[PDB]
Amino acid sequence: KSVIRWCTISSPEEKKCNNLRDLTQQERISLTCVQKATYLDCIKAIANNEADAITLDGGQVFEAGLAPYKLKPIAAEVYEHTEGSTTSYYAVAVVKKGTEFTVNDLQGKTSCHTGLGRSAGWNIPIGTLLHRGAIEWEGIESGSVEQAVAKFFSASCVPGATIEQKLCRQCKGDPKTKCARNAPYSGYSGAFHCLKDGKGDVAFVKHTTVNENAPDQKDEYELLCLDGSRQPVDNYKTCNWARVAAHAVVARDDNKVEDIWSFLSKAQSDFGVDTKSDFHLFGPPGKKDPVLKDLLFKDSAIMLKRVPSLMDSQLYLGFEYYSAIQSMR
Ligand SMILES: [Fe+3]
Repeated sequence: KSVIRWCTISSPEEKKCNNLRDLTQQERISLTCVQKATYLDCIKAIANNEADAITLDGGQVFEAGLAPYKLKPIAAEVYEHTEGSTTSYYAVAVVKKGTEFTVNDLQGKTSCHTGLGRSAGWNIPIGTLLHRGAIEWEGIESGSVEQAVAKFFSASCVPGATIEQKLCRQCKGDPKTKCARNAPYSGYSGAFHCLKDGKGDVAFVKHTTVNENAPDQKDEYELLCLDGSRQPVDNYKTCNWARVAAHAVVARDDNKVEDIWSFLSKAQSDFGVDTKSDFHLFGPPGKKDPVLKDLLFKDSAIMLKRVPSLMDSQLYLGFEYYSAIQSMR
């Protein structure tokens, strides 16, 4: 009857979306999938009524909420929390055991990031190191944050970086695709593999990333904490760089939001973590090639929760994280 258009940003993603399309062809709200080059092309397409929805990291919810787009988060991913579940996660910095540098010794190291402008992979680590005085950046007029970061680290893999060569030097893949936002070393799992393969000394990822990727070998890794110590991977509640809002589905502020939520509400009922189907909407998490990870929704999401309609992107991210992204922008 009514169709919603999901906007995807990679070929494994479009494939996953088209599999869900085939499984919901008999539902009152059906699905079709369009694929774009980047999440930004998807924000443009949705604001242009060529697509209806996409899940975005908190840093990208920020951009989606800006004029001329003015898309709003309509549903948030929920992650497992010791006390039930939460719509937030922790940004951590993962290093290997037996290297011995602290957060104060990061100058000249190589680094692995989920993507330019993402919460855990960029906004939180780069924003924190500017605040601590480690990365010297004197405002946007002084040039880009990319330039300041490429001065700090000796080389990096930062998917989506465009000004600095050095920020794509450590990425794996074809020349044309190695530093793309859907490259091999992109996302939480991609940045973890960049560290595992020795292409970075530190990977800026989230609290579930080592479990999702090397659960057997997680004691070969540890976390770099803000107080200068190193703690085990499971000690992220006391060794994290920030708690950030969950990834969220964004949409135009118009009446299609109810069709999108009814579609999502039913799809996680049928294909959620307790599904009897072979199709999983969320993950499952576990070792597999990183380009197959966090497709449509993160592998670590366990449910979607409706966001109150009165929350826009600023209220969703919170005033403090919103002004932190505005000050690096
Ligand atoms: Fe994220």
